[PDB]
Amino acid sequence: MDKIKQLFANNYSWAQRMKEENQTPHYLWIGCSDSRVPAEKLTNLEPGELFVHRNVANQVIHTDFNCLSVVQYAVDVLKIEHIIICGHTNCGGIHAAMADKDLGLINNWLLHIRDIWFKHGHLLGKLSPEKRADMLTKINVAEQVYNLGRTSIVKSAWERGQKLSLHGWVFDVNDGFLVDQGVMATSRETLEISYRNAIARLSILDEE
Amino acid sequence: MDKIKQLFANNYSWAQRMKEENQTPHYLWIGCSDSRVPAEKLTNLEPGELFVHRNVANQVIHTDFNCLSVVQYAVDVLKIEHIIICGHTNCGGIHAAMADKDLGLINNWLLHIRDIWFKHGHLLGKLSPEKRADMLTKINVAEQVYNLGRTSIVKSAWERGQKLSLHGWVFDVNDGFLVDQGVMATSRETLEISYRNAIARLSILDEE
Amino acid sequence: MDKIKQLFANNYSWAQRTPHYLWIGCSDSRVPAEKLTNLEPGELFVHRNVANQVIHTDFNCLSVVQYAVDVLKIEHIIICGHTNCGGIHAAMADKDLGLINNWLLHIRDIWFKHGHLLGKLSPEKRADMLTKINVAEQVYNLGRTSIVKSAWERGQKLSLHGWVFDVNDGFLVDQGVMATSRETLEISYRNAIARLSILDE
Amino acid sequence: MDKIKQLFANNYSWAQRTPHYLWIGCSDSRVPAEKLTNLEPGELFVHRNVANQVIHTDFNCLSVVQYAVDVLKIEHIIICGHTNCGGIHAAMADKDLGLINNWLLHIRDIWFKHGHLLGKLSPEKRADMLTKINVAEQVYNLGRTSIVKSAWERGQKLSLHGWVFDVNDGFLVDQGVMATSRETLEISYRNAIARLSILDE
Ligand SMILES: [Zn+2]
Ligand SMILES: [Zn+2]
Ligand SMILES: [Zn+2]
Ligand SMILES: [Zn+2]
Repeated sequence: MDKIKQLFANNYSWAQRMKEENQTPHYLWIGCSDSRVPAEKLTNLEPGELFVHRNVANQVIHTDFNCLSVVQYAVDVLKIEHIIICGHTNCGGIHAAMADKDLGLINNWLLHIRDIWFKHGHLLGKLSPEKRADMLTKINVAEQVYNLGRTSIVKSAWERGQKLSLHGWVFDVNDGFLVDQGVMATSRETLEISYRNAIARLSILDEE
Repeated sequence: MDKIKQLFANNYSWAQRMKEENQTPHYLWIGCSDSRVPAEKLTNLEPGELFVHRNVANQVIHTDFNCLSVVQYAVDVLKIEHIIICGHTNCGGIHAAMADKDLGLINNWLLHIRDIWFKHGHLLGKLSPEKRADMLTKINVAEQVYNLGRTSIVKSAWERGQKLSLHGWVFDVNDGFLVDQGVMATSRETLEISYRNAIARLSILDEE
Repeated sequence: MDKIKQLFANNYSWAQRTPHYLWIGCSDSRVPAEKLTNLEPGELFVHRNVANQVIHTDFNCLSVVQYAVDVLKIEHIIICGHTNCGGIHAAMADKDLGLINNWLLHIRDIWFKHGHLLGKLSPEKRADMLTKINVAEQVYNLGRTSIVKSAWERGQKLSLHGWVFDVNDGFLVDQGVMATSRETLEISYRNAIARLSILDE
Repeated sequence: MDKIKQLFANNYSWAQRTPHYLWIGCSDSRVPAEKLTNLEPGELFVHRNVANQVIHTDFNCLSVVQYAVDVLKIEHIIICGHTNCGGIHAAMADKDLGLINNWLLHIRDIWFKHGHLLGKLSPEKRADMLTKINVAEQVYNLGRTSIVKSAWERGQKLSLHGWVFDVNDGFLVDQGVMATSRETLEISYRNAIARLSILDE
């Protein structure tokens, strides 16, 4: 089929063109499989400085062997000092989590997002229906940071004095800016005050 | 810390610069977390046309919920027609699989590569030690295609008449070309003749 | 050694001297399901793990549910908790135990969910209250899997149960969440929590 | 219903009327480990799954091994196969069964590994030969996990066993792979396969 022939052609000419014209990783990036812009473009860094895992809806699920293997290898073997969870606006995973459809094996993966919805129902309830998905994309990032900070791998690193920070941002495609959701942890105590403040701030609604 | 401030700065100016100057996915790409060049650069395609999963040593393990969820969502929900496994030269995963070190949780993930080594030991044995890792990177791609073609998700798609092809390439950083290892499957019967021919071809060695 | 050498002797002298239920229990529990229920061998198809969990994304537990439901054609799935559960007590403590703590974070989330109720309770009875609440929550999880909802969708007969076995008196006690469809899952789950919230002196 | 309503009655009238081993068995098997070994309740810490597997990357089975080895401090791990195994027969057939076939591909790889041996054998005895070979291979897998090799490394006492329970005569039969260290794992694994390769008339 033509699409495969086109990759071979696109590849051959790209390599030829790069030649005509003319590394330790420092971050573990946990992003979404349906994110559109690659992390190296968005952050403008050189090849090799990101070690990358991508899964549906940028989740850190307590018992995933694939993501947890990557986090252990990055922290214990490669000695990386910053883990970043990046969500994004118009996320297909989040919309699929709020819809009522049965999609098969993938719905099982998305049930973790539905539990987060009910945790903040009284707030989201006194919000007009059409604004809820944007608030939930924000709250999901805050809860995944809270999850990463509770793993045995991260808590044990903090306990033995290893320097490690956790960050939770949203990539806003409408202006290309990364927006800080306010949960930033360098320890167990900072994880709690920071998580609690962020939710209280997120809970004062526009009177409209 | 400065590295985080530098991402914020790099992001703000990239977004400003893109503005100063100025989508259905078609492939599922299964590549390696330590690959250096992103798939969208290497293949020269526009944002959104690849749905992407990245794990250590580009594996399709029979029972991984993360990778299998992605493959089911791509095939059954998004209707993608081509799955590509891309290995690469100087792969850190493959070298870590051949070394004798205990690295922790990650070694468990790499035990699947060691089983492939023993399957082709008589060939690899009559090869000089220093050339074995390159032959194994090639043979791993051939065996992962063989694995993807045996999953319940792929065999059931073929059985119900859905068009789907599987490909196994190696990205050679030394010339930027993608090299076909010779296993290409559009059905169960083509998977077997093709896999068997490829191994027999890979087994005639340089007399030197 | 000795402990093993003995094992063979026991067996050697012991040798001289279609299942209808899928049972999901705890690796701790000491009385086998077969014993406390008094069933014939081969009647039960069995999975056991730490704190009797149905985690949304576990390939081991999910495979067993699909094989049971789709290939063997079983009509009842039972989740059984128990008092003095090691998994539960481990989840309420603050110790770090390694890889297993990750498996146990699912229980700690359930604790926060019912904090006001548990917080106007006496300290010495809170763990028993959590063991009861856990069972209610795992049945709620089993009823939300794609494998179980698809069987209901297509009209297959399947029922879900959540009980607590008390070692003290040996009696199974029904916790009140019982589902034969998605709507019965909601109503019984909600009624169950409200009853738990009426507290006695 | 009826089947359940009965279950409670049995239990209700039944109620009237530190573990030292980790046991990994098959979800099929019908005689509990506790019965065929004749041990006291609480002595065994139990995990059961389809075809008694130790897959390199299973979080459920690995969690249990770590909790058992690192927190409870158990010194023996036993893998038990059995004759007339449903998982094994399912792996040798060509049918598609759904999600479970993915779990079973690990057995089919083992079959190809010993094809010449099995190919100059009579068709009617090949499955029994594969059941024996599977047990040998899963012990070999358990002995290569990071959790088990790290315990050996640091000097902790731990032994691995691989047996086959024959329903016909009720006797456990040792398949010959027995490991107390990594070197004893290699030698006994190799000797075991060579014996299997001497065939009788
Ligand atoms: Zn997304
Ligand atoms: Zn690699
Ligand atoms: Zn328990
Ligand atoms: Zn069996």
